[PDB]
Amino acid sequence: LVTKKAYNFTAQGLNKNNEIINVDLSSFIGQKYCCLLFYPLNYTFVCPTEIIEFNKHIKDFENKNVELLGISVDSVYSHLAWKNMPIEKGGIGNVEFTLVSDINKDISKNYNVLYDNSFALRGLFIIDKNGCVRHQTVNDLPIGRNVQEVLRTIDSIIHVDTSGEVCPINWKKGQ
Amino acid sequence: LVTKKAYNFTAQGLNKNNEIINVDLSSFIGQKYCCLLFYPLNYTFVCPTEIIEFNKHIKDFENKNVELLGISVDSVYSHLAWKNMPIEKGGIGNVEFTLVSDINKDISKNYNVLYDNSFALRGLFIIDKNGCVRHQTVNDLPIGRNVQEVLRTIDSIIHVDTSGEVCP
Repeated sequence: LVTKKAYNFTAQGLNKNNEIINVDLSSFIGQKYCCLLFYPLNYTFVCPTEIIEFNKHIKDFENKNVELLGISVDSVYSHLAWKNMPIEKGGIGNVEFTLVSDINKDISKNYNVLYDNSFALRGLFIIDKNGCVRHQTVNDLPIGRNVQEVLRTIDSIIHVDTSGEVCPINWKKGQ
Repeated sequence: LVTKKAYNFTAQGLNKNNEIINVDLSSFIGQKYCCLLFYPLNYTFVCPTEIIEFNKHIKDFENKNVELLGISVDSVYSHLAWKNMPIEKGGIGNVEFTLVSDINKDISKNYNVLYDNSFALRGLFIIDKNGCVRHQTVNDLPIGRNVQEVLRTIDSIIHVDTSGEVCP
């Protein structure tokens, strides 16, 4: 997937104002980077803590001109219920980014993260302003993502885009 | 590939004593975790510093019972030449882990990291002691990997194996 053109999905999403919107990946072309964050909502593997942590740092994504999109196979109702649920009860609160409903499973399939025709694995992708996939990580299902690591990854991609440098040497940065 | 059994391969490798050996991935099952570090040796994208940094942390991999395997499409000669090349000329030095030669491209193909049927992308996989793929990352070609991040990932996998905690 990395180096190739990202699968351009169209799906319903629930935005930061809890409005149902049509989310079209191609709308961000020439405008914004995207970070696609896939996750499961089954009780065995659900991880509200990682979503809460991404939301805590949402302005860091905004500062970097990155649209964060959470994606799962579950319905718009299911996402709204998760946002409305108390944190103490396993909820995520009213997070400030869009949650996308992959209800036909084609988004997870086309990002190679659909498990058993059932749910999305813990996948993460960074999409650049040309619509190209620039990073792919699939974490072990029980392990949440580290938002600081994701933001550093994004930083490196932005650096490549602005400088064209391959592998830059750390000590020499200044010079 | 994550959650599925790793593609087993048998390939030539150049070990830490610069001997050419047989590298059979299935030989580590029940014995050690493996970290498969794919990389390009292509002039445009070659990144010696990332290999050097992983080598500097080889005692951490050993302490975690992880076999680190560098994999590229290039010959054993190329790997030996790269090890012998001075650092200031783009060499990696005599690294203390095995470099595997994926000459026929089958390993890169089966791990979905072959670019333009030519060279390997910057893929990394962690395989557990049962031979299951537990983590997969593919970095942008111009961007080297961060070994400290890899080591934290391995720590998390080992913690799951020993504790069974979801989302600790």
